[PDB]
Amino acid sequence: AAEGYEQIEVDVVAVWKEGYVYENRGSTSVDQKITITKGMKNVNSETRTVTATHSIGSTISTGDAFEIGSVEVSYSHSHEESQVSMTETEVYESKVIEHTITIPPTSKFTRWQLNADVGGADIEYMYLIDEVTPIGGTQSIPQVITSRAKIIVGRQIILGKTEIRIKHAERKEYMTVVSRKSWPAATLGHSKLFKFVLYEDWGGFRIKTLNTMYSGYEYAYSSDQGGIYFDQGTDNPKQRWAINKSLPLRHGDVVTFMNKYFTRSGLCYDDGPATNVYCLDKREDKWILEVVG
Ligand SMILES: CCCCCCCCCCCCCCCCCC(=O)N[C@@H](COP(=O)(O)OCC[N+](C)(C)C)[C@H](C)O
Repeated sequence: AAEGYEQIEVDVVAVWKEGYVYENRGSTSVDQKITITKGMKNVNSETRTVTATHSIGSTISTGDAFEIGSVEVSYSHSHEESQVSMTETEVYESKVIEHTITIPPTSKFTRWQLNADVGGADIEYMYLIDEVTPIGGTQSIPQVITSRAKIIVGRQIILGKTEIRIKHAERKEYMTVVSRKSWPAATLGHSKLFKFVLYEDWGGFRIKTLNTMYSGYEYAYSSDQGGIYFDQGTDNPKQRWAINKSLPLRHGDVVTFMNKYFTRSGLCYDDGPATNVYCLDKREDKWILEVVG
């Protein structure tokens, strides 16, 4: 939808449910109260980005960040095929609806409830249909023909090609390359000139800097003392990292880089003497990946 994002339509799991049913076996109308809440359960409000609980085809894997642009369902009721679309402002809103009803004599009122599981997100009462039929008379069961959703996610980071920036989530600072002990060393900064390229091989992920002052020494790695420097490409697991998120990596992803040799140590911030980007034991700081325009 926005600069650096892509909208993808995808098939979603939608289901009807008898939301409310009142069987008026007696003569004259009887009144009861009923209230519903149309919208997504446990909406963050501070953000519309939803992390996945379960998959959505091949596009969305678990733990992936997406945004629901819309949800579209096609339903067949009483031999009458129609369809309803739910805009983005409707899914992330908690719309509360309340009202009493007077059911006709010797009749069964039915309010069918439609819900959606768009990658974990439980959109309750997407739609409803108030069907009323006499007691005994076979009512129509609404079926789902095609349930789909339009989701926004972030441009795909093509490994070994797309140039990105690796920002600290908490400090909102970019990871830069400075000199430390005559070697390229990682440290936080505000400069948006420090770009990187992510690779992946048998040994894990690699972080190739494009801004090394010592040419050739360009792959981020953890030393034995814990600090982060850049070295020439080798099969050394100290320059290999493990990302918590599943592939593919997209723009705006929030990830944690865990070293492959120092399996319990992860890429983090630590007020050091010369630099502040380290790879320390029992530490798993979050970093934001973002594509350059
Ligand atoms: C003239 C003489 C008159 C006397 C003659 C005798 C006739 C009497 C018989 C009348 C009985 C009618 C049947 C009773 C109505 C049942 C109501 C019902 O089934 N519906 C439920 C539907 O669940 P929810 O809407 O809560 O979904 C909640 C969904 N969540 C998971 C999001 C929370 C609700 C609670 O109400």
